Amino acid sequence: MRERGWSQKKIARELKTTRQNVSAIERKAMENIEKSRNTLDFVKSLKSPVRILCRRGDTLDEIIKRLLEESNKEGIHVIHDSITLAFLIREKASHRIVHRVVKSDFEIGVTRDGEIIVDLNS
Repeated sequence: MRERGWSQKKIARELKTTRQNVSAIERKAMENIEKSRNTLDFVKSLKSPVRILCRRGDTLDEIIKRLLEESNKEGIHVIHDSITLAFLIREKASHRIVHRVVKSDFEIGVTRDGEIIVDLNS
């Protein structure tokens, strides 16, 4: 195609560096992934609830650190970006994924992956 979401955006570097036998959707995907490992799958079962707010993309970089504090808090030590989360998630949830806006305040949340919640923060 062209891009794969994390095709060298920003912190993507630190992301690609992150893959402690965890999600590593990048390595796995590129690893002729198809349907064997069952990584994101095994973690998919969890279907744990999560919630994070999105801010001006101009702060996406910083928001990433703030996001982790929200996710990594209830998630596994991961240094992914909001841009990668959408892609990484899309894999574990190609249905309802999270987006990012750079102009106004936004909010995204989920309980498993099916039903999600959105808002403009208040």
